[PDB]
Amino acid sequence: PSYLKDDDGRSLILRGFNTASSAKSAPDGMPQFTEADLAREYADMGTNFVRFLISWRSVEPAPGVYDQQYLDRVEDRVGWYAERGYKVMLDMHQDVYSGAITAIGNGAPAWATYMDGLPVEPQPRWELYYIQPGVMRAFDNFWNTTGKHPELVEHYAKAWRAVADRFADNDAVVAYDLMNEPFGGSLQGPAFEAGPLAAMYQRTTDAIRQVDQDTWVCVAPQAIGVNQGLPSGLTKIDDPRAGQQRIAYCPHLYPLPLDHEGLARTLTDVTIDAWRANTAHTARVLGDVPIILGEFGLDTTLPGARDYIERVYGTAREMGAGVSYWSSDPGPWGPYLPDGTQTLLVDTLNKPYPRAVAGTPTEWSSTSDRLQLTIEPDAAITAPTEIYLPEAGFPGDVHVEGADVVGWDRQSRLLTVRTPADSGNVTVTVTPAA
Ligand SMILES: CN(C)c1ccc(C(=O)NC[C@H]2N[C@H](CO)[C@@H](O)[C@@H]2O)cc1
Ligand code: NA
Repeated sequence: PSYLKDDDGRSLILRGFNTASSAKSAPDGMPQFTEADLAREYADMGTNFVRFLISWRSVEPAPGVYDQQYLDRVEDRVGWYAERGYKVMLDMHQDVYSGAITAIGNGAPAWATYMDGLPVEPQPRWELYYIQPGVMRAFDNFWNTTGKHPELVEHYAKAWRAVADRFADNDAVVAYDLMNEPFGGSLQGPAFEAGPLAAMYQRTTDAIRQVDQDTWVCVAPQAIGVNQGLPSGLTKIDDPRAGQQRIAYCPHLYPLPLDHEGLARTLTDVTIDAWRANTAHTARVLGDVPIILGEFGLDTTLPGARDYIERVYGTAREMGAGVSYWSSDPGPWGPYLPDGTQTLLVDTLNKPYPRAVAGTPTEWSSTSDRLQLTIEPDAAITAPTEIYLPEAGFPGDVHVEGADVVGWDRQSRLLTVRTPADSGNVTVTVTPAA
């Protein structure tokens, strides 16, 4: 597997949440999420990553006019993450194109929404709005499948350029997820993904690279089908940056039976297997790129939920993938219920992990009171390997075999270690002090 890297050349293992669904329809475009909420998340789970929802409607409220005050608000939030050592992926988020389709959809500004008078009648489930005539036409106009709106993708790319211009020198921002859950309207499958989808990604990457050379550009397959374990027809995107390509692949995982026991468990288990095979293939097509599982999630009060969650994180670990759980929002899907009570997610996610490794992590494992990590060394890296250790399992000092302890911060829960770079692969084992 390939990894995103920090400025010290360390390989990043990314663990966190999508924050937050509540932003989708917020008038000011911000999630209902405070600095105190992040402090709680960090204290309870030691996360180091966020997929932070932004929106085109908030960036570009009028054609060619970008809202710098909105970007100020996003910058303020990124600051909260920066202060607690997080890396941030900005997600240009949409579901069902736009709020202007009827509160149901979100993403595009009203000026960018052309349903051409075609109907969008009320449906019993939100997902069904995707296939209503007016929504299908909004998407068809966006992709210029209709031939009537070539400007829309160009506007999209330049709104991204505006965002990248603001965040190019932000040390907490590591990735730009170019489009949440792409949907092709009347185009579906490889016709969509290798056609207008790939074309938009190339134009947007190119525009971003006018103002930002170093942030990872993250691309997704179409959501419908591929979310459920079908192959993607997405094709390679060219990164014009001088040096090595910085493109990453950011698919989602949503097995059909969950939308976890008996035949339903078997179906979900083979879905993961299929999803892994397909994800690995497309990551190869894109240039042996790093993988971020940008969304997965379920109602944690469902029987078998913990087994499913643990299986997904083990699979991500084996794949060398980042994870942003959908989502931090209050409710039984999330880490907290609305009254602040912890769900099953907190104890499940609160495990030791390597955050930033001085070399390529070839294999690792962790339990409540043990972490083991094997590193393929890189002599050029001078920064230590940085590891999260939860207090429940590590209430005092650490015992470390295979590395020298550089620092052990019992407040931030960050252990830093140093390993030789001239003795082949090194295995570090961390346990609680006697
Ligand atoms: C019919 N189409 C095109 C469709 C249907 C359903 C989803 C979906 O459930 N996606 C999973 C989650 N992703 C969003 C956030 O990106 C969440 O609201 C969904 O639960 C996607 C597309
Ligand atoms: Na950055």
